[PDB]
Amino acid sequence: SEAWMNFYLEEFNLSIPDSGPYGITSSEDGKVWFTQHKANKISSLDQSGRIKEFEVPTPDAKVMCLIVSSLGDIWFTENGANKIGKLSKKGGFTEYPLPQPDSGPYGITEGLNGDIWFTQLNGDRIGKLTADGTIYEYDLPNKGSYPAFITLGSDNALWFTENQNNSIGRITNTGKLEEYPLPTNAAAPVGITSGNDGALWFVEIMGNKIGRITTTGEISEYDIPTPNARPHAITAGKNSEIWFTEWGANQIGRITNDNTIQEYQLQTENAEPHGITFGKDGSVWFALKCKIGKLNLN
Repeated sequence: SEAWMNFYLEEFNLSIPDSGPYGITSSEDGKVWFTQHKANKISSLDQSGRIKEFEVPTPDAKVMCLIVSSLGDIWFTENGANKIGKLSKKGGFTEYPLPQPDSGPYGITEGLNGDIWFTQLNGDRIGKLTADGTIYEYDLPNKGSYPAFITLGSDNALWFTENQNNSIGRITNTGKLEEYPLPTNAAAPVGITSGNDGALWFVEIMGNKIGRITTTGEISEYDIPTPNARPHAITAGKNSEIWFTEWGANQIGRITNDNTIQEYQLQTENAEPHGITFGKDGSVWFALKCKIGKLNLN
């Protein structure tokens, strides 16, 4: 029984045909949440297929990454408007303007004690937004680093990709920063996630590899079978498994328990998958160019 026989795809069409679905994440209540950067919405998709749209208060906000916090709030970056957004578990918005202009907030994740961490792609700095709404910032030593995705590592430090510095950054709550150069030149890391193995897993969009970096900084790589796949986002699945989107190949990738990569070919024309998440029931969800996609295994 080969893997290609053992999957099936579903799609969920959206209210308007060109809303820019980008980021996607999963909630513990079973809902999938996503950003729509052209429509300027945050939307949920529930277990019965019902969609609820929320209008981002700031126009032309270019909403990018999002997460569901441990309190059930939806936090997101307003890349175009220089703000962090919050949609409360109750359903009201709060927005937090950044202290320096044109920062380009991008990646977002929850840290400890309710702290919300984010990258500033054009700012070349990392931010922390605390319970009382104070923002603290930390400069990267190189300008044009382009810090992209960010995630909470198994060591409780914040790990992020530096797309153009070709490195993985690690920052602690004390502000102590370390950077780990990638072994592949101009690899251009984008997505990062924490694996169930306790390591950080990332994509190299130009390197055409999946990277793994331990919390002590040891890097290993996996060659993506399809050339020019342009991998974008990445998430842990069940056990040691890892799932990722191939924006350039219209494919979903998977590293299985036997440590080999399986690729799944999507049917949607111009699928161009970006964000990816793993549902509580083992569904693999992803943001396509114009709609939401779902992959299930048998």
